[PDB]
Amino acid sequence: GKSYPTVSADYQKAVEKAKKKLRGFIAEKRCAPLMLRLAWHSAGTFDKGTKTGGPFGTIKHPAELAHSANNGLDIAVRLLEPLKAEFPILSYADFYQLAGVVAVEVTGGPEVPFHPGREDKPEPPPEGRLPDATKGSDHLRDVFGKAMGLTDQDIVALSGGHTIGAAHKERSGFEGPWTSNPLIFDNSYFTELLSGEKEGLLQLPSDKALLSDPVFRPLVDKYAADEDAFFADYAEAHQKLSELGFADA
Ligand code: HEM
Ligand SMILES: [K+]
Repeated sequence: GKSYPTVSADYQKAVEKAKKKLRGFIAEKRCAPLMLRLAWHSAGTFDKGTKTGGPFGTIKHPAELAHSANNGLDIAVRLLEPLKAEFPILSYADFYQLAGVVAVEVTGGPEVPFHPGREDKPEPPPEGRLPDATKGSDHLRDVFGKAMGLTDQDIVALSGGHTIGAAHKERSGFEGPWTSNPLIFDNSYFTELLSGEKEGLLQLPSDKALLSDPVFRPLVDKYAADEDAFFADYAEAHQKLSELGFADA
């Protein structure tokens, strides 16, 4: 149910140019996972009943960066500031969601469709909307479904973003990568989740909760068996996530 706003031809030119520059910058800096987390934490605060939070540029504000769920994201913000300054016409909201999309692409992931026009909003959402890694399926549904309005399929597919990157004991407290190849976007997150724990690889309780839920589990299996199906449903879910509250909810 989206109606995307009209942006000027100069705005579109800058999107295109910024997308190319983000590719090169993110690849060189090795920060795709962090950029994906930044985009996801920007968007994931959306509350459908109040139309508050969501991907509207507010993650740049010191007050939002201070949320405990956002430890380490000040690094991402600082890393993007010089590049953003080359594209003064773009909203931060658009810029961060573009950086998220590019992060997925440059690590070998699906091409997530991108539409411009998010406006930067003045007020961050209240803290505490982002998911708790120590919790389980009910919690995931409260956050992704009751607040964000995404589906059970979306929950599982988006969890697969853990296919890139790592936790850090100085940020969340958890430590290490989910996969043996943490700068490669693939279905390995689901193959590891299924195989049991392997030395040196991380599983949050929230990841584990996918295995014992009756709706999540068949999706895990599908994605572990079929990376193409993972990529389709991942791209669908990331697009929806990046558009929460934008161009209609
Ligand atoms: C499902 C609930 C989720 C929970 C509870 C969760 C929790 C976490 C935690 C605790 C970390 C570690 C942060 C650190 O210590 O550095 C992390 C990292 C990450 N998360 Fe999530 N996450 C979830 C969903 C997602 C989603 C939906 C995405 C993207 C689609 C995502 C992408 C990432 C990425 C890319 C990293 C790694 C960042 C890096 O390498 O620096 N997560 N997540
Ligand atoms: K991987």
